[PDB]
Amino acid sequence: TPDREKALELAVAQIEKSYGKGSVMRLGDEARQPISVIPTGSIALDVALGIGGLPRGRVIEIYGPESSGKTTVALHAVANAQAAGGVAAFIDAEHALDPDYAKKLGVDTDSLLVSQPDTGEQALEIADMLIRSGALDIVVIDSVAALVPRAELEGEMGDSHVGLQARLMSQALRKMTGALNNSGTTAIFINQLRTTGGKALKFYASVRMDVRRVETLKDGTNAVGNRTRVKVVKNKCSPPFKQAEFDILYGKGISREGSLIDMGVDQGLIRKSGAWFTYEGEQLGQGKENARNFLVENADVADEIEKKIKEKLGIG
Repeated sequence: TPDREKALELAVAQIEKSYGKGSVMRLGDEARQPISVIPTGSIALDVALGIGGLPRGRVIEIYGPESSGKTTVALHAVANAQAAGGVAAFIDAEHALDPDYAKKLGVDTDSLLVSQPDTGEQALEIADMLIRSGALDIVVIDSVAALVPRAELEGEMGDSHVGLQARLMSQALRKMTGALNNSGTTAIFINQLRTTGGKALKFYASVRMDVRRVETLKDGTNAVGNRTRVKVVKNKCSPPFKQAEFDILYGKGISREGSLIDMGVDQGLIRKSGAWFTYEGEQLGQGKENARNFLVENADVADEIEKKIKEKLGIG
């Protein structure tokens, strides 16, 4: 009990020294809060991440099946990065971006940098060049799987295809990783399930986020969107394995308002009087949709609830 606590503290400090802060953690530890972070769009996810959003100057992975919300989550990071006066870049190998959708989430698409690269390496080379500017806050790569190597695209079969894309990622990441730390830019790599250089990205990433749809939500017989679930399977900035749920509405994106209520009830700041959402003596709405909508029209209290949740947990 007494002599052990000493050897353990020391052991942990040596580790923390030799390999960097967050190399070891107790899953009950509180997070050390950084100066700035990139909010994700959902307070529930931001809480689950510990530091109130995505880390800066780090590699991030967001993965899941097609149309899980990964991209939606990624674009929300992009919007918030811009909202705070940052500059954003989107390296696109899928050609699937919907800017009108992006726009409604909050993205300043007019001022969003976009490259549609010829090759996997060009994709990463370009990313690198922007990262080394120091003028970017966030860069998103859509996606890991589409980063096909020149040789494969040029028709050569000499390597066979065995490991050339994975080797490409590995190299690029090493080179890229130091660049991000100096610049303070965040690299989001989007990745699918069933990818190619994920073996490399898995270890360089400071945060890996497993995203998927849970249930379809609706008014009656018409699909408004999806309850989305994210597990932070890897986190080097705060205790990992935390998960959060939030709502994505088609054509609207993540319901900030929905996450505010869900976390409100969870934290006891919001009370239920049987389907009746209370806040500090005043009523928000009957059922979740009226609570959600009340907070839209009344963005005053929605900011107070958000502030109130953060303060109560030590976030932001």
